[PDB]
Amino acid sequence: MFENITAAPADPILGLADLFRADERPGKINLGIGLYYDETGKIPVLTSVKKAEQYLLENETTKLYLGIDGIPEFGRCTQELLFGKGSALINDKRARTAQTPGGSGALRVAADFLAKNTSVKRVWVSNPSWPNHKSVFNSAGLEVREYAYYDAENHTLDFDALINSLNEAQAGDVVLFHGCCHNPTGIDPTLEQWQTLAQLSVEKGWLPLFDFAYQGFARGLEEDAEGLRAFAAMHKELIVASSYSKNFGLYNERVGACTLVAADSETVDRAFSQMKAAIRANYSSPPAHGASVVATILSNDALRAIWEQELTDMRQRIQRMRQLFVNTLQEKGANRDFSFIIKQNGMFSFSGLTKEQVLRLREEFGVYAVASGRVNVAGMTPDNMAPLCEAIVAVL
Amino acid sequence: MFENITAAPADPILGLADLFRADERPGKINLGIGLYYDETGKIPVLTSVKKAEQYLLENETTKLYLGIDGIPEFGRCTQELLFGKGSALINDKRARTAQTPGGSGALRVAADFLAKNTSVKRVWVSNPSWPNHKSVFNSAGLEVREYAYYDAENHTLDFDALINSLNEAQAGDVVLFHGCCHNPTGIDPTLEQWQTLAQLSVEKGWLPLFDFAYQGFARGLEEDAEGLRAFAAMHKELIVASSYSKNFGLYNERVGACTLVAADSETVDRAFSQMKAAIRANYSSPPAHGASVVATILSNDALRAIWEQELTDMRQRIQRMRQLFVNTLQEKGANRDFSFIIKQNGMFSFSGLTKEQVLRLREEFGVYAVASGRVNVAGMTPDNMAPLCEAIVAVL
Ligand SMILES: *Cc1c(COP(=O)(O)O)cnc(C)c1O
Ligand SMILES: *Cc1c(COP(=O)(O)O)cnc(C)c1O
Ligand SMILES: O=C(O)CCc1ccccc1
Ligand SMILES: O=C(O)CCc1ccccc1
Repeated sequence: MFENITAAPADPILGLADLFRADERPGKINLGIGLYYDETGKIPVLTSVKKAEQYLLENETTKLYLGIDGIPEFGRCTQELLFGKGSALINDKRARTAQTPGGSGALRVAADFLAKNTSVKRVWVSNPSWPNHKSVFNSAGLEVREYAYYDAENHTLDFDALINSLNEAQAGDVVLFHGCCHNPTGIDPTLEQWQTLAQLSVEKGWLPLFDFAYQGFARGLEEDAEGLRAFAAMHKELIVASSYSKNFGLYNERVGACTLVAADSETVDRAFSQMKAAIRANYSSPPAHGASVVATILSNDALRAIWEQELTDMRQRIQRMRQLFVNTLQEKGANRDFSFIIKQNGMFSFSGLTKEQVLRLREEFGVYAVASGRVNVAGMTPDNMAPLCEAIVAVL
Repeated sequence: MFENITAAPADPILGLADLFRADERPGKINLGIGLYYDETGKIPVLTSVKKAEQYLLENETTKLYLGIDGIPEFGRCTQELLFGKGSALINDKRARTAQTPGGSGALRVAADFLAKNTSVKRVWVSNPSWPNHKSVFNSAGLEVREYAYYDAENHTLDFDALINSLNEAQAGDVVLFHGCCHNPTGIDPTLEQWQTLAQLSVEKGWLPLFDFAYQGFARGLEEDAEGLRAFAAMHKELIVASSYSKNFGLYNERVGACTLVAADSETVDRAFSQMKAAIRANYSSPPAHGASVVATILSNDALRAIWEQELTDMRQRIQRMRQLFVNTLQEKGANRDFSFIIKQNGMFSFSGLTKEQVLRLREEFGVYAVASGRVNVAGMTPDNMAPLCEAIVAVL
């Protein structure tokens, strides 16, 4: 039965991890996958989390199945984070949230729900986009088309080219937007540009789907939610696929949420019941650990305070590494001007390196980046910065 | 977009929990969902688990994403429990295992992989069956057909009808078997019947898929694996979806696995690359907590000792409630003879109650069972036995 199966290619990002874990080279540097590293070169568990965990160990009395949609309080917390202190979506009970295995799982859940209960046939994604967007969508039988976004010659968001691209998208089509910290470009719309896209998508008849995995890494919690919040004032319906993997450093526990919004309560209720059905046919109910962590923290004043501080610390360390990256490239004798990099946000930097440069940086110097030229700034340190910068320079 | 969505009917099993939750009549009894309860009527966290968790709290230094297939240890251990200590399957490197979110998740992963990579078009499940098998397979776009199994009148496995019904299975069809503790009948084939079924399947050209979620609740860890092991000696290819929800009381941490077997290392290798691709398009990588707990316990001699004993205690307590249940029915007024109940394995009893009978027990007396008349023996206690036996009696 399997005699004929054909070997699949590997995950361009996660597969890189195996490549990495196999060199026996001494000074290998991982600028691959989007993990937050500290000054000392490690991927720590946050303190607020360890604290939360201790609380769980002592107070949990059962491992009882959660309801298909997970922990209710986790749902509440997600919504305020998402929409605001006393938003009307919340007040009007227009939103329903299901806890899922990561934002990756929320993506799959939204896709299955769409493909089965609606007339959606296509999903529009940005070019360039996060590689897994295509796999998830195609999997549900949906078609993936791309819209113009990044201005390569000028390292900017090419608005009208974006806008002209989307003019080809039909009413009833799905349009996928990254909430903040566009992966992999780092370039986000202005609040103004967001307001425009919101007005337009209402006129054009598009269903918006937000992939929000980076809340708090751009400018802050509440401010990173502006675009989304702007869409939300205009729209009757929308979907949010959010992740707590990065802002809580809880990568392997898979904590995320799928938030569904409709014009009103009665409608969201009916719609949500079909979402739950798509869950039931998938993993049944979500993993408790990571999400209980998150609700515990969000729910406790003290813990919350410590957590926000850790988040702000993470963001600042990255802002610093970015300034230090360009300076040293400079001082190390690079050909190009790399200052645009200072203008990107989030963990990465869409560096402008070619496929073969990235390939070379790796065979030859043990530095690991994604083929697209995406480099993990959060994996940079004062101690690895020089060697790193030399490698790049050597390849340009 | 969501205007015309029809509300979906709730999960027959998990939906009962909700109702259960909203019932406020004082002495309600839950014999619905398959959770293990104790003498005092609690769903406790195992002692071996609490220990392993303390261990993790103190020794974990990172939440780094696991690989698509999970923790290697977890895989290795799973295959031993499965195929036994020094099996050829393991020695010949013919099996690959992926850690998944529960056995539910393993069922979905198998489905997507088969649907996308072979000519499989139909899955055969038993009558009666576990409600979720249908949902998962259909979602992957596979046809679900039923095979005869239980003899209502004599409360036993009807081998003939079993065999006669499968005659229509075509070569290349998938046949799904429950490893031990048939849910919901509680009737399992004998070793010799297993030996027979394994001969056919090879002759007839079927791909077997084992749903193995109750290892250790019938007779013991190794005894419970006999049927599967008998199949494994004949077959070249096999699929196993197992779970640790029940044998570890880890219901909400979603711990399970999907094991793929091929005639050879190279073949299983290529085949599993496609399984990984199906995961990638789903939830990406699995939740660490629960599975780390399992690997911890299985890889430590003393924790493993405490664990095996806890499992033996659970099994024993159930067998005790089983006899007490029949005894009390009889001694309380029953018309029927419920003695056949003693011959079933696992947590439940296919009591022979009517749909209207169960609706009534719920409505009138606050007792909760599953519509098919399946009752959770593991939810029974010396203190609730009386009132429950009376409820039943009153509806006969
Ligand atoms: C990380 C991230 C996700 C979600 O990842 P999970 O670990 O599955 O939560 C989704 N989209 C983008 C662009 C991401 O970077
Ligand atoms: C419990 C069970 C499963 C798996 O349940 P999970 O909690 O998802 O691991 C699968 N099949 C049957 C018949 C079960 O009883
Ligand atoms: O590096 C990233 O882009 C974020 C981490 C990630 C990678 C691949 C699948 C999901 C999450
Ligand atoms: O009670 C059962 O049959 C086991 C628990 C369960 C219930 C519903 C979906 C997945 C698992």
